[PDB]
Amino acid sequence: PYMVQPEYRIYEMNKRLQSRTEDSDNLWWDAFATEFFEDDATLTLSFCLEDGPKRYTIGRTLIPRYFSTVFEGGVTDLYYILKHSKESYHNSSITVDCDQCAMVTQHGKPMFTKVCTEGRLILEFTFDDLMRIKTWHFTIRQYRELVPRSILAMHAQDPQVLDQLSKNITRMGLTNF
Amino acid sequence: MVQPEYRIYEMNKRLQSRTEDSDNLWWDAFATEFFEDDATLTLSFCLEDGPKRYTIGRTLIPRYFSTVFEGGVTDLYYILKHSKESYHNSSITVDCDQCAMVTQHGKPMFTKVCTEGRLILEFTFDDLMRIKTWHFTIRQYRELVPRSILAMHAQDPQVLDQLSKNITRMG
Repeated sequence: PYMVQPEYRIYEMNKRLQSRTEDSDNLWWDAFATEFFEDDATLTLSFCLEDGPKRYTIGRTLIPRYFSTVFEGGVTDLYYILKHSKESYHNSSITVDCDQCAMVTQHGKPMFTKVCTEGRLILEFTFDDLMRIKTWHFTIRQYRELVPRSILAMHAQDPQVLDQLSKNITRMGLTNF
Repeated sequence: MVQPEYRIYEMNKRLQSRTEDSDNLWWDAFATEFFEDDATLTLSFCLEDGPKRYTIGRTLIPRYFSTVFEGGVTDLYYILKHSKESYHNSSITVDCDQCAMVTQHGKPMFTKVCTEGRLILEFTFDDLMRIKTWHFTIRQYRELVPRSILAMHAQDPQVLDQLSKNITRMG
C-alpha cells in the first residue's frame, strides 16, 4: 500500500542505534541485522593504500558482530550522516550512492573523543515491502579524532581534576604507575 | 502512522543543500518550508542570575539560520535522541531531552561544535507539518578540535610553508 523511500530507512537505522544500551546482548544485534539487512547481504570496507586497494568483506553472519564491535570500546553513540545522496531505481533494487557519508562514533572517558570516518557509501536496497540492505560498501577516504578543548582557563584548576591526580597517587604510589 | 521527528531529518537534508552563495531569498524559502507564518524560536539558559530567554519572531527565523553559517561554517544538522511524541487537537509535540546541534567550522581550527540540551517543537497537525514553536534549552556545549594523529604531521612542509608566509607579514 505504501513504500518507505530509502533515506527514511537510514533514519530508522540511526534511530534504532540510539536505543542500544550497555546491556544490549548479541540477540539484540541479531535483530538489528534482521531488521535492516537481507539474509544474504554483505558489508564491505575499502581503502586505497600504498600497497593497493584493501577490501574487507563481511558476510551476513558477521554483520551483527561488526556493529557490536564498533560499540565495544566505551562508545556511546554511532550514527550516519549522508550528504547529497543519489538514488537510482532499478528493476529489483534501489541504490543509494553517497559521496560524502560520515560515520560518527562518540567515545566516553577518559578522552570523550568524537570519531568521524568519512567516505563514499554505496547502499543497495531491495525494492521490497521490507526494504532491507542487500549490499553495504563503504570506501573510507578521511578520518578525524576530535577532542573537546578546555574552554575556560579555570578548568585547569578544578578541584575534581586535581582529585583525579591525587586518586592515582592514593591507589598507586608516587613511585608507581 | 505519522512520524514527526523525520521532519527534522528533512530539515537536515534541506540544510545540506545550502551553498556558499545561498540567497536571503533562499533562506526565506527554507523558513517557509519548515515554519508556520507565525512561528517563534526560543533559546533558554539557566544561569547564575536566573532564566535567560531569547525569542526570535518568524520574520527573523531565516536570519537566525543563515547567521549560523556566517563564520565559515560548512555543515549544520540536528541529532535528536529518545524523543517523546505527543498528539493533541491540531498539534503534535516533539520533546527531545538529548538534542545536539552540530556545526562544522573551516580553517584554521576546523572545529566541530556540539550544543546540546532539551528541544521542544510544536508542529501543526496538517499536511505540511510545519513548526509552530521551537524551544531549545541549552545545557551543554563542546568545541571539538581534530587532533594531530601522526607525529610526522608536525614536519609537513605545508605546515612550515604557512609559518614562512607569516614571517613575511612582519619585516
